[PDB]
Amino acid sequence: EFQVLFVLTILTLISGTIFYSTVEGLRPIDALYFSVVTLTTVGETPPPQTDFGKIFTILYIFIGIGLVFGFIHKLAVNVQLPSILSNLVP
Amino acid sequence: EFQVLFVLTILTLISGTIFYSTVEGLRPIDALYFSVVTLTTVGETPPPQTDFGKIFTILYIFIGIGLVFGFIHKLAVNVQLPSILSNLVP
Amino acid sequence: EFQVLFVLTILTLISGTIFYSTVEGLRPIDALYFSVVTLTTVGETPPPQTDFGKIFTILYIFIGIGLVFGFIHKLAVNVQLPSILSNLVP
Amino acid sequence: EFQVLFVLTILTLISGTIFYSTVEGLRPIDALYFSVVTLTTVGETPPPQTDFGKIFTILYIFIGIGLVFGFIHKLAVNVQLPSILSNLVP
Ligand SMILES: [K+]
Ligand SMILES: [K+]
Ligand SMILES: [K+]
Ligand SMILES: [K+]
Ligand SMILES: [K+]
Repeated sequence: EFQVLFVLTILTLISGTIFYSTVEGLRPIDALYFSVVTLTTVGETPPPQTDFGKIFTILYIFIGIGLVFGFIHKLAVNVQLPSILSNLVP
Repeated sequence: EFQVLFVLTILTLISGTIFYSTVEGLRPIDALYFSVVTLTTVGETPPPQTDFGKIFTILYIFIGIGLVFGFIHKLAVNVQLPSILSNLVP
Repeated sequence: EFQVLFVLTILTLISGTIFYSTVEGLRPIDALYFSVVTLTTVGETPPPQTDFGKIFTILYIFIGIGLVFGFIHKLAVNVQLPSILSNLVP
Repeated sequence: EFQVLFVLTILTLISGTIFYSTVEGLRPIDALYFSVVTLTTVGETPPPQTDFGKIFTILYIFIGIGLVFGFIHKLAVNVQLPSILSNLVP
């Protein structure tokens, strides 16, 4: 489960990184950052400057948000929770 | 279900696109982008400049957020999930 | 239920409107807009300029987000849903 | 439960405050504000300027969001709810 969600999220982020670095001309790290803050809905970034960037962002959000949060929801419940939960056992 | 949510979301976005392009004077693509990042709570955009824009955005958020996420929640569970889930069957 | 959540949300927004208009010197409409985009996590606005603004925003977010989304969750399920749901009956 | 979530959230915020004040050179209050708006996904702030800031923010979001919202979810259901709920008893 966690393994699959991790892969799907990585591929989704790779796609966004490639898109934004090419169309918006961002350095890879910036393109990945943009992709990440977009899909987690944090949004700490100014918007894309090109229409392609805007259209892709619209579609990228609708298709990638469900996945990203599904992953986050498992990362904290099936992994981070026990780590400290089972650790809460005297 | 997915069909209905898709329609309600499209109409909600069309309304926002028409509103922002008229009142804020944005090109259609920008008005749609603004509507989308607003309702998905991504918020990668500077705020509206007019009071009408601000008031509408306030109301648009409260009335459209529940719908948009209801749609996203079905798009990833009733459509995108199986696509890869059933595909996870040897 | 919806009645109570509506009141609690209105009071929460009134408080934020009064705070931001006084401490950040924003016109009432702007202070309300800021309060709304903050609590719905949309965040389409530059940050407060004063330390009081920042500290209050930190606390305002933790105390008001649960309430605001509880309201939104009822506004779309107990009110907006049937309106179109029962209307989906031939 | 609430006690544990409160601690984990405080430590998560302390870490972010120390990181951003050191790497991005922000005053402590600004570093805490940035950490808070990032993890609650409010995002009312311009992005970090350094690559370290961006990389850390990416990881900080994935590891801290689940926790922060788990805390918020308990703060409004196990604490703020009754306060007004039990108070709704004639
Ligand atoms: K958000
Ligand atoms: K959210
Ligand atoms: K934002
Ligand atoms: K923003
Ligand atoms: K946001």
